[PDB]
Amino acid sequence: PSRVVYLGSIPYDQTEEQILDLCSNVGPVINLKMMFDPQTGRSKGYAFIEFRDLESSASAVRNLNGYQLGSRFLKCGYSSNSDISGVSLEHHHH
Repeated sequence: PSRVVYLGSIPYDQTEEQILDLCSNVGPVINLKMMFDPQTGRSKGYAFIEFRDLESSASAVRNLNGYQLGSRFLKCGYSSNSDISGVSLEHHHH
């Protein structure tokens, strides 16, 4: 486990604020990394979310995985990273 989770299969128009609001139902979020196209504002379909504690990140993996958001079923797993700084490395191997 990690306090950081990966969240994937996110509908592209969902904003950082909407993903933050979603994740808040799990627990407090201390960091959130997403990517958006500078011309369209559309995201790339994923986020890394760092929670305040491991109970919360466990709950994220259990309860955000399979969560229906719009027409999509989200995927959620633990990040291989213990902190938010290295997550870009991880994602560019997928």
